[PDB]
Amino acid sequence: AVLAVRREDVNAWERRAPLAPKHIKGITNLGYKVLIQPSNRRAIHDKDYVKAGGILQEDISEACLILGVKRPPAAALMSRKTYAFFSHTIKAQEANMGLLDEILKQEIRLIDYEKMVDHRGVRVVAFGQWAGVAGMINILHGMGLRLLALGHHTPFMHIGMAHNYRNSSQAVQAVRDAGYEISLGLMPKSIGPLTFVFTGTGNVSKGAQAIFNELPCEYVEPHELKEVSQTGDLRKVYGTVLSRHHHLVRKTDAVYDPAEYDKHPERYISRFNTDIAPYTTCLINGIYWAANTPRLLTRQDAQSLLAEGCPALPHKLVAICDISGGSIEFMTECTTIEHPFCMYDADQHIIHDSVEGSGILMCSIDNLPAQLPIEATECFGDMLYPYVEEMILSDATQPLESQNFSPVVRDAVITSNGTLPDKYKYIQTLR
Amino acid sequence: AVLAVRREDVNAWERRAPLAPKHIKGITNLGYKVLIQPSNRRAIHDKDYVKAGGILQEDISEACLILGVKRPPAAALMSRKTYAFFSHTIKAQEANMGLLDEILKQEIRLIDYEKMVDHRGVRVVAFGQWAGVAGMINILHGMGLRLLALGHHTPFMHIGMAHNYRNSSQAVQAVRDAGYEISLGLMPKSIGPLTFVFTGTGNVSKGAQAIFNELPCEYVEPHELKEVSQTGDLRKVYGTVLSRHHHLVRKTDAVYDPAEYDKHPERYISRFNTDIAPYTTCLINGIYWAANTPRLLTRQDAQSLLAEGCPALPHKLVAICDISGSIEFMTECTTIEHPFCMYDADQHIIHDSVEGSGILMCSIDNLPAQLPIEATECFGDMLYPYVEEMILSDATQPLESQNFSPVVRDAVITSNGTLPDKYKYIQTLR
Ligand SMILES: [Mg+2]
Repeated sequence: AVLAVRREDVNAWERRAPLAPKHIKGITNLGYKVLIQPSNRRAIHDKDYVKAGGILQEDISEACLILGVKRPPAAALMSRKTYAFFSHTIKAQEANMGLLDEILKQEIRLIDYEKMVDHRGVRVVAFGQWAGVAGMINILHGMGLRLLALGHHTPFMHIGMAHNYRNSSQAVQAVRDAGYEISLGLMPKSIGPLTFVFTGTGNVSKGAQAIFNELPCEYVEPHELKEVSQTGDLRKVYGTVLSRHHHLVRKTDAVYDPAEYDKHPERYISRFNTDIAPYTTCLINGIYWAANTPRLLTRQDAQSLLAEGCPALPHKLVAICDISGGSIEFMTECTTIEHPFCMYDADQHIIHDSVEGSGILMCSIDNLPAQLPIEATECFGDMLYPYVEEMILSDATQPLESQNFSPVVRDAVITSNGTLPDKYKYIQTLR
Repeated sequence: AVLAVRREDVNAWERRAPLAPKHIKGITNLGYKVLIQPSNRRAIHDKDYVKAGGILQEDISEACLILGVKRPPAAALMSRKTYAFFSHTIKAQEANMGLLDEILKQEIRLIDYEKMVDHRGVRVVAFGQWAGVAGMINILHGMGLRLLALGHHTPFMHIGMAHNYRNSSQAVQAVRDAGYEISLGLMPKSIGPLTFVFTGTGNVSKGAQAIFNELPCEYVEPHELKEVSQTGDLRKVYGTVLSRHHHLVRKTDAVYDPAEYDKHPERYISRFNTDIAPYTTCLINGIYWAANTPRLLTRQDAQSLLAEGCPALPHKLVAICDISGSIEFMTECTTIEHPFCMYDADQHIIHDSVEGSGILMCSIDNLPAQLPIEATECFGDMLYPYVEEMILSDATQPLESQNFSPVVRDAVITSNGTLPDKYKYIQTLR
């Protein structure tokens, strides 16, 4: 019963860990030995895990359970062990198919965080609200550069990228300082009031709203967005939270039924393109798109939206940041931490790593919580902590049926004893 | 006698102004009318100039003197006026030749800030130390990214670009906070102590040292860098200021004579490549290169410099930042948008990258634009005493009848319709 936290080596920006020092202290209190593989890449220093009771050691062959965040290289895999990380093999991705064979060859039991769900189907291990926190900092930083490219200096120029701040607290202070300048009237008058639209009910939307609340903000209802976009006070920023009933209407009767939409989303359409989009400066998209869910904006909608010293904006919509996705059809490509922003012009072509031109600024980062890795690590570790003890007690050599697993851990096992279970047998047929 | 401050439209990053509101208040106190062309690009808001006494007006045809920072577009030029900006036509630059003839056609008097000098030859109007302040913030930000690409999370990751901060004070707070983490021991042990070398005696070198003083720094002599580079405390950063006598020696006897080096720099060489460079993590170059001054580093010197969970640095030298020809292998310059480039052992430069085994290099032509408010106040303070004589000038009257000081007078490039004798060579140089 020995636990090891492996070093992340997927990419340079993976500074997170599956467990935080306070979680390691709890595991050592239960009587389990925890090995910590040294890593200069992790945002939490090795000395903090030593204080919690972990042992700094390169050789983690002693451990039967190896915890990581992202996929490990094939050569690093140790045979006859239990590994837990994000495999991204659920859709039989070719890149991770070379990894999957080594796990089967080494007779490794693999638990995937993404498959861990409760009885209602909600994932029980995730990074919480921090993707929204990081997304809001980035999009405010991107709007400063985009507005400067259009010729307007704004206080948003004084907000850096999310990864430029030690933690969310230091970023909050920077947001307040830029907000102070806005309340002082340092915004350019010709661009008009700025309106922020938040979509979704998940934790990422609340995290994005938390950063927004540090600005001089006033929340208005969606139907008021038309009014505020023209007569709003320039010493404030305006925000609105989009709910289902605000924009979803039936194709037949334009009626919204909460129970019917959840069971039958194919019968509904979205009025976001005409009711909200023309009066939106910045869209923060947190909607988790499901089967037959209507899209907020289409390529046809973008064509409608895209048409001396102090010029006005060419179009009201400046930027869109998705913090959770198919909701926006013309957002076909994703950005990275290194190149956070791209432009979608009226010619329906994407200019990557640019804030210039007449297009719409777009931001779509797949690993937003990596920009706030310390706070993301504690949040992830809090969710994973209750399931850790049953994972350490697992034995990679014994069959799955003899293991004392809960349904959350059991259904998440992709590989075990060299062979894929029935529920994941389909992977082999999918290339 | 009407003065106007034109709107900057050279590039998106030109947020500076030739005069600050506090300077406009003094000019209005003298009784002169000041027009302010509205500009969303300016870092200082239009209302602050209105408070100082300026008048917000798009049409500045009433003014006889138009002050800007950088070049205006040719179409915007108003005939029979006096303009003051950086023209960059003294060396007959191809790009600005189309501007220069247009100025001659409009019969405009052009004063160039860079040509304004004192009797000793020192420029009297400049942006001061702020280029060095911005350069130090950027290079610390670049070292965090470069070290992360090498596999090391560092507190330098928590320092942004200069243009991400409202002023130098907010940047100082971030540098202090990263310094706190260094003093707490959060730096990775495997990379070892970090050594910073500052060169030059100009104002920009002093500005970069000011940001460095906010870190947990210990200053050592340049020759001590060899010892500290191995046994230095990992909770401190180490810096040294390079003087002439430390690295400059004559070829024949290895002796340094201050008076002779100034008169005959060709007789001297620099051993910085062997005595200090191998033990330098980050080089901040502020030396102003002269005719026969020896080079600090050569391409062959770079070839000599370029050769499990906690890896060591591939080579001691990580980054070089130029804040001012001293370094030949720095053949290309970077921009604010793409601040860093890598010079590899293959002698090819990969721009906008912090990855690979090369040497990270940063060389921005307009560093003060990242701190435009403080750069505007410094530039305006130097220009303010010469402003009044420019307002009294008349573009239609001959240059010889104008009451100009020698500083302003020699800086007139175009005068009335034809270039003066001192600038006659420009047309023949094309
Ligand atoms: Mg970049």
